[PDB]
Amino acid sequence: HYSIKEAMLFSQRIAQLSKALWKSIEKDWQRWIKPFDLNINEHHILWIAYHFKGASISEIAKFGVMHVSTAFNFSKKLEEKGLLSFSKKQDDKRNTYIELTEKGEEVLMKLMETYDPTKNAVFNGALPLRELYGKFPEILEMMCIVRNIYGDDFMEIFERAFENIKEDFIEQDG
Amino acid sequence: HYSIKEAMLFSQRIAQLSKALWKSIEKDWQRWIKPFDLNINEHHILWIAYHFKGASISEIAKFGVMHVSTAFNFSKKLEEKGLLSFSKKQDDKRNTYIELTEKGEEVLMKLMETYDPTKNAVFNGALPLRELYGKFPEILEMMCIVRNIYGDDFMEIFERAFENIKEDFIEQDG
Amino acid sequence: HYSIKEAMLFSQRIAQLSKALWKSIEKDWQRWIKPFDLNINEHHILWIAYHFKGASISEIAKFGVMHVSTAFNFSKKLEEKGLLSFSKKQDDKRNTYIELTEKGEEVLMKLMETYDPTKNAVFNGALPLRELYGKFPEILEMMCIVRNIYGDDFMEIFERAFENIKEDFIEQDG
Amino acid sequence: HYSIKEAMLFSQRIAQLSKALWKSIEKDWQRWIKPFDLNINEHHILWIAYHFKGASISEIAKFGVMHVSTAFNFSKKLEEKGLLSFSKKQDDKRNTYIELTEKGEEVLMKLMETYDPTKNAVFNGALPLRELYGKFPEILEMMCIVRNIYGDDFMEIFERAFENIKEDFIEQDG
Repeated sequence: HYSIKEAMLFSQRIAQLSKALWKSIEKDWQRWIKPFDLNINEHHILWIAYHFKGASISEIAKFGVMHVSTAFNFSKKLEEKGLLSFSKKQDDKRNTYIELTEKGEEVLMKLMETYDPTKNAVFNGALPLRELYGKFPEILEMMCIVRNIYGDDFMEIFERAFENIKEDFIEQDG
Repeated sequence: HYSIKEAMLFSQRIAQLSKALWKSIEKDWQRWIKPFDLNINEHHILWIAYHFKGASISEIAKFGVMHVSTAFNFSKKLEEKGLLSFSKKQDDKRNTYIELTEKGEEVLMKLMETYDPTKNAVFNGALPLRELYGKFPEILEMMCIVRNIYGDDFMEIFERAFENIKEDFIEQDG
Repeated sequence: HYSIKEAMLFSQRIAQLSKALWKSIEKDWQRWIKPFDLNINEHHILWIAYHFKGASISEIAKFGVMHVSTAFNFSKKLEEKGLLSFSKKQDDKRNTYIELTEKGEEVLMKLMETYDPTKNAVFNGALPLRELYGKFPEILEMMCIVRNIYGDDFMEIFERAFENIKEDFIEQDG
Repeated sequence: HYSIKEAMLFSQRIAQLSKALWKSIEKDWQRWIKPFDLNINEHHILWIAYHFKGASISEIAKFGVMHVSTAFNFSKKLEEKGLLSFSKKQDDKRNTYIELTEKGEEVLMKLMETYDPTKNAVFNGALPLRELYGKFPEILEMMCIVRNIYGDDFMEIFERAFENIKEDFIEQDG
């Protein structure tokens, strides 16, 4: 009931649009986090550690869209800075668990003190759509596919990010 | 008139959603193109060469969301396969121009003969939204930001991709 | 799992938005059809008769969002003009069926010769959203609810309207 | 730059969709308000009176999508019930102003005690889209046209309706 043509059209559409979105976010994300000598995957774990305090590196991998192997290496380089701590559970656990540090939290805070959304590209690009809608675009069409792929357990990172950001101290002036 | 809080919420929203979209497309794109020993940026140039027959590597970079330096190296490794050809313009041109080859076109065709949209993730993930809308999601909210960033000249790749795909031979059976 | 508050908010939202949409379409629809001394429900039947050539007044009621009683009276006043014809089926049929006339078709055509979308309000109001999307808004969110209510058989009027309009003679110049 | 064909397609699309939306809301709105012997335009004024305490009948007409003449007659039949009160301003005012009564407020409250969103059609029809989006559809595409027509001053009724509904007593149990 579905044409291969309309499929290829869809795929070429979203593949070009997704690469434009990640590559532009990469540039603004890296410039924001490079003054602390970190990469986007390491920072992802540092924010995942704030939003979920104690999580297996396997969960860090799922929420981080990383390989388990990849998340291990960056988490270990993060402990070796003191920005993160490691824990092992009782009984019999193969899993290795992860928490943040006061040095790690403070690094996130001084990054928050330097958050200029003006410099970020997608922010300015979404200012037109915000003025017509009254609020930032909620891109529900995209959000539906991602849940329908990664799972509802993956999507819960948005909820906990929002609620923790809602109860947040000293973002900037005021 | 805009809260820094609603900005951070937006940024964390789209940054998590964009990374999920590119990483899942990467895996399905690479598996599709790896039987020919190519990467996603090289294939991008091979499709850009079909949709725009003669283009500067600088335009290949803009449409490809690549650095000019990066597009040069992959285009040169593509000529050294015979999948692509190079040209230089008259008068005085610093620019180096690019065309496809019959070997390069045929490689795209045998990849088209192996296009199973079932294996691609975002395809199956968009089947729910297609049934409710009658047709594949057009994600216009995203498409507006990207144009408002990369430029209308960048966006013309979708038009020429659609029209060339509409006039396409032997995708699969029928 | 659902708040009565978010329900009331939704209802007050769509009830105010729907009344604004119908009342503004009423004014532009009536001004367009009043030079022929017809109402919006009568014209609806005249277009339903073009898109579905022979239909029961009960189907005219479903597609017309009219009562069966209401559709009868207007269809009868339409036959008594010669803009429409009536038929009765074989065997044993309670139903009364309906077709268009050459006088009725020509009335639709001279209305088509007078279609100025500039005067229609929603047209100009949708010009902003069309420029950002490249094409007229497809309001899929609304279209999903209506199908989920009236039925898929009701929705088929859009398909046959589009395809018949695609194969249409002398709309205006060219 | 715009086809008359794509215009007619758009108009037939939204005209059929808007009539389906108003007619279905009419039936559920009237059944909800008929036990108090009121019509949808009268109830509209009674809610406009709650959301804007003292407003000219001309503003009631704009927010109510009514004629000034029509809003006068229903407001006068509302005062003659004691559900509403009238006032005249100082200096020199042609305008006649309007406020609610305790009898009028209590009528709205006992209607709120009888609000079953299950019986309302569009509510159940929007339950599918809510489950995929996590929240009720916000139909921003429609909301943009209406603002681009009726004006931003008209749209402020949604803001004051939301904020007043957010600070509301005894909707139902809890």
